[PDB]
Amino acid sequence: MSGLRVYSTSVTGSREIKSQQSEVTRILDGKRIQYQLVDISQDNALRDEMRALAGNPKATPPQIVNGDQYCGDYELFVEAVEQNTLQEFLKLALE
Repeated sequence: MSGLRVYSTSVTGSREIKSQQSEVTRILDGKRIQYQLVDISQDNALRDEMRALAGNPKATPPQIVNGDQYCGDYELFVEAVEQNTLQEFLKLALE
C-alpha cells in the first residue's frame, strides 16, 4: 500500500510560497489526481513534524511524501515533469 501526501500551507505565510504551492497543485489538479494535502499550516505540530521526518529544517511547505518517508520536494517534482521525468519520481517505471 503506497500513498501520497503532499505538504502545503493553507494560511500561507510568505508571498512567493503561494506561487510554488499553486504550481504544484496546478499540475496535479490538471492531471485529475485524487491525492491528499498534508498542510502544516493547520497545526504547528505538522511544522515540527515535517521538518523532523524530512531531516532538514530548511525545506518548505511543498514536499512530496509517500506514506511516511521523504519522497521529494518542489524542485524535484517540478524538475521532473519538465523533462517528462515526473514518472521516474511518480511511477518510477512500474511497467
